[PDB]
Amino acid sequence: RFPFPVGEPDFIQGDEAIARAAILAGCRFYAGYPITPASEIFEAMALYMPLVDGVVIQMEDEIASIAAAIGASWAGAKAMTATSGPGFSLMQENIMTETPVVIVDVQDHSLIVLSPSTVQEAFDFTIRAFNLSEKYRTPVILLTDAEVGHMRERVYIPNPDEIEIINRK
Repeated sequence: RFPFPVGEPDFIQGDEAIARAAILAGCRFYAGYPITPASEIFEAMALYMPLVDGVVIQMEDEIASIAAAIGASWAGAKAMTATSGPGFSLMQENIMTETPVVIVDVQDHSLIVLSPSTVQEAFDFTIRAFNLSEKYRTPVILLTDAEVGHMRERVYIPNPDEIEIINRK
């Protein structure tokens, strides 16, 4: 079923952990532009999404990528987008409404925010971020950096049946 190994350990980087988690969590829509070298997530999603009947939409403008993930979500998809540096602040106003979405930000509010510091946390916090956005019908921010994204660690990648997924009411 899945295009990457599951139900066993693998020695992977933080970005790859994010991608695998997002997909295992049921994400089928991703909108973004390359943000390499700061992140390798676009390319992993470009590879994996077609293999699970999901969608990667490529859009330079940060405003467009978030707006696209919002429309997909309202249309019933588990959706995410990824931005870097200044790009997050451009999304600030789009980010009420009660739309479930995960926004990966690389590098005063009342948003739910998870900030992984290890590869294991990049995995687990990504799953938790989808579960929270569905549970509370709201945007959840996964706040990461290029250091975490490129760290390598051996982590157990669970089988689907081992992972608790919450879906929106």
